Amino acid sequence: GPHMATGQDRVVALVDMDCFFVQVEQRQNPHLRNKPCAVVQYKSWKGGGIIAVSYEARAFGVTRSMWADDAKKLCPDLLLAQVRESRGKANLTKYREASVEVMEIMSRFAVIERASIDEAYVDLTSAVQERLQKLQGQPISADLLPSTYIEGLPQGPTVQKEGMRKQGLFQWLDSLQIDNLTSPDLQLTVGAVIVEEMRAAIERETGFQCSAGISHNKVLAKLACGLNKPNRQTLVSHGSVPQLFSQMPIRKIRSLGGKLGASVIEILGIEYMGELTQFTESQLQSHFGEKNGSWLYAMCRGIEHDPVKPRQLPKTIGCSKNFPGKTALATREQVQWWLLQLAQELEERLTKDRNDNDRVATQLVVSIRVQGDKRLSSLRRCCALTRYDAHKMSHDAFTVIKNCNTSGIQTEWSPPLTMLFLCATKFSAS
DNA sequence: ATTATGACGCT
DNA sequence: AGCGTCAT
Ligand SMILES: Nc1ncnc2c1ncn2[C@H]1C[C@H](O)[C@@H](COP(=O)(O)OP(=O)(O)OP(=O)(O)O)O1
Ligand SMILES: [Ca+2]
Ligand code: NA
Repeated sequence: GPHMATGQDRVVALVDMDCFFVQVEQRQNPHLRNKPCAVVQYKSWKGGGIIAVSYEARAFGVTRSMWADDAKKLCPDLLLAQVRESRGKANLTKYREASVEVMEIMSRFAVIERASIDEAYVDLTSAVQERLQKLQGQPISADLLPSTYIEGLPQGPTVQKEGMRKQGLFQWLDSLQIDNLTSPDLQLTVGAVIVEEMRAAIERETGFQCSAGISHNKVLAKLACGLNKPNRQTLVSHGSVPQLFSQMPIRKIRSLGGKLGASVIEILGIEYMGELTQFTESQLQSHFGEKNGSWLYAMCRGIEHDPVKPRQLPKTIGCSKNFPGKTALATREQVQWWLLQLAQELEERLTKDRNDNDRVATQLVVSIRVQGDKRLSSLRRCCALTRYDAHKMSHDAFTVIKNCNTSGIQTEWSPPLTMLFLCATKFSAS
């Protein structure tokens, strides 16, 4: 009853760029705009691997992970942009730099949590309170929400997409209590008005379009964001949760896409998020552990407490390369040359990072994969990172891995290595 | 022969 | 510390 928390204490948004690497390439090369197009890395092996796909190309069935030669079978006029290659490896600098452009804009509106190269969570609780004071009980016009969907509406007693959207928006606004400054639904709505403003500023200042979700926590905001992509934003209210979750496959909720979600399904014999409500908190803790159990019990009711962490910069800076099949590194000289290639890219990114962000990394993590292991990483060792110098870092990386060499011969490397990875971590202010 | 990242939980 | 999970 009156003591039952409803998880309506915050307004949180998740903003995610549409087909991000594709938009970066389309901005740069206008010939790619408004066309079926994809971004690919490498090219020699089956035309390159696809990492991003424009919405026009998705209509033909083109997807991430697909080889470009295969994508062309579905979409013969597919256009391609290639990721930059430097020092013999893919270099993602252009996209990291485009990401900073977007993140700096978002940061004008509120504190953000950088969730990936093209996604940030925003805690808007404070900004909403403020805007509510300016409004002074004044109603919110649909004109302030020109790209917003209200999940679950319209409902109750036109056949076009935009007409539906407006009908739902109208029902939502018609029902709002604008007189109550602490109404969660009102707070969400003001949140959405602010996100429209953030999304317009992003598009104006960078050319990039995005989608967004607005709800009371990160998981719902993330789920909401995906409901109406591209170039749209979706509000998911606390009230919309029972119907939304009633047919929502468990794997769709962030963190349940893998083995834990599979076990929730198998152990409990259910399919949808809403079905979770029938288990006690202790039942769920008994199957999935204390932390997961509590999290599930609240989450299936639309409640989650994970904070938007104040962090705009990545916590680690890493460089990795696979050496598949026949290309696996089998000689000491090969291993040393590639460690250097990786180490040079890392030095370049670290030096830039130190000048930009007033910090220095203090630990170097080195990770390899050996031919045969099903696991992505086979071994991980750390050493001190005391100077930003590529030759030193590559020398140290070798030292910590060289005893992995099974070969009795000095010059040979066995088993051959199928992945090398260098990562700078443990930053300190400077 | 997906590849290149990046955050966080467990012991 | 080193490994695993989950994500983009
Ligand atoms: N598995 C991956 N391997 C390499 N790069 C990836 C991978 N997944 C995503 N990326 C890169 C390319 C994407 O443009 C960018 C953002 O990813 P993501 O948000 O999942 O898709 P997207 O932005 O391309 O399309 P969407 O409009 O569906 O969000 O990160
Ligand atoms: Ca995206
Ligand atoms: Na994303």
